[PDB]
Amino acid sequence: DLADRFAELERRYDARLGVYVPATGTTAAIEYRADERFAFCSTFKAPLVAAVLHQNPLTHLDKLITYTSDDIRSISPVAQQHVQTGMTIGQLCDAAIRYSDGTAANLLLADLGGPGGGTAAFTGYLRSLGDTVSRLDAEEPELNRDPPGDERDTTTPHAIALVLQQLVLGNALPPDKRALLTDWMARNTTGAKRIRAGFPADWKVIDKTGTGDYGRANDIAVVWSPTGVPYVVAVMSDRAGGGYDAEPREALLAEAATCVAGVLA
Repeated sequence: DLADRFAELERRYDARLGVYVPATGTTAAIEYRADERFAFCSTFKAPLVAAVLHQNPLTHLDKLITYTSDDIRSISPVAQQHVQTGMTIGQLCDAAIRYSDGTAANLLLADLGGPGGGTAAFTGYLRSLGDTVSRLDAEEPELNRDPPGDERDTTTPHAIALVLQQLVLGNALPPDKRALLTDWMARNTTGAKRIRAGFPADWKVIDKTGTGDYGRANDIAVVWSPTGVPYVVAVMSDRAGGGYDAEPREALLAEAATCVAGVLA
């Protein structure tokens, strides 16, 4: 049944909708286009932060990184203010998660080192989580621009939801590191109109958004019921039929999230 509203929302918003909520003890998995590939856009910045956390001792967070304005290639509300001073890895994490800072993303990518300016290491990290589907191939901002059907820089709701589950609810990171990822996601400033808007306020929501061309709008979230039961909620969308300049529709993700909440209540 619930698939009918998801298709109803797809037709209402002229969009392709991807939802995955992992099965829990109490609840069955929610799937809609869950194994179709959607572009990460900025949603990769969350598993990216955990990658840097994973390979690196907590002291690594204090290492200062310096860069030029040639490095600033994308929406970078934080990086553009520290070009003279540079930023520590830790601030790059904060910026990359809480403000979706694209330049911080690219620097953290560089921090993983290796081919494709870090994308291969990053995908390599996803593999260590059991995700054999997702792949990152480009940096910011090209990774937002791959044409529909192109498999590069794509994930699936299924794949990214389970990744996120391991990182926030599972043991992918030791607790001390896990608390920084969670807290940055909890203080995210970019998600207010997506998953967060579709859930009642007494549900706690941590999320990482993604936006791109072809009407790409994503939000991956961990939510807590009023009684504290956690769920992972992966919502992804694009509007390929509208062309590279198709406008993303945030309300689509909010409406979809409200559908999810109704099933979980």
